[PDB]
Amino acid sequence: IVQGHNQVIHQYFDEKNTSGVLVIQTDKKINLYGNALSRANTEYVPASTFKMLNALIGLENQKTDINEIFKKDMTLGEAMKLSAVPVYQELARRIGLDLMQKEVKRIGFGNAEIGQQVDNFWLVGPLKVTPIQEVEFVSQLAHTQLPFSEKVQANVKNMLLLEESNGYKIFGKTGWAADIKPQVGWLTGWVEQPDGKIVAFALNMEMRSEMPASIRNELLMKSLKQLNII
Ligand SMILES: *C(=O)[C@@H]([C@@H]1NC(C(=O)O)=C(S[C@H]2CN[C@@H](C(=O)N(C)C)C2)[C@@H]1C)[C@@H](C)O
Repeated sequence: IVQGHNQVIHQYFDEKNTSGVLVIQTDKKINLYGNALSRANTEYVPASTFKMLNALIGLENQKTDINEIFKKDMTLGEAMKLSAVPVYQELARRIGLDLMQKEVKRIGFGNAEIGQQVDNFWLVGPLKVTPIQEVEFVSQLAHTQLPFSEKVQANVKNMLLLEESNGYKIFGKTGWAADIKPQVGWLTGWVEQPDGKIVAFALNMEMRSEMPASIRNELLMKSLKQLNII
């Protein structure tokens, strides 16, 4: 885990007047970029990035399936990108506290502590995770190396497609914990390059209420281009 060639990307974060880190994981190597590199090994609430693990747990334990319509009426996959209806809260209650805690410990996600409220522990605590831990988790998902069904991992990966450009596929999940102080913003995912190679990323930055949600994607894309990952 090493600071990368950071001269330019550091300035990208500086221009937004906030602190952020970008963690990049290729085969074996992790590199750190941004203007607040200590964030990479700092624990934060995962916020909506936990939807990835919620979905894996719910699908693996047959508490839902990819075709179920949650009463706008929505599937699990549509709810991955949009939060108009509380699908993942409902799924967490179906899973229940016992099974959720067992699965979170089996995966070893972050500090693996979910407390006693099964439907909000990922937003206000006590569950916390570092950006390095998030990039390792999503790298395992991208490579079908998590200890879940191969089909479940493929189904969750398919829910996470963000953009496709000139043969590159960008997968990922945003999160924003706006009700804690300081606010935390996430964009965690991976690039599938045209030849099949995977480069995983975790962007983590301090948010403020006036920022557009798209600031995370903007910083990510500019940085990935500067690093020649896309
Ligand atoms: C997950 O972190 C939350 C979910 N994700 C998300 C995002 O990453 O952009 C938004 S939070 C952010 C968007 N606008 C602000 C807002 O208050 N709402 C439109 C609700 C905050 C979205 C709510 C959530 C499921 O925890």
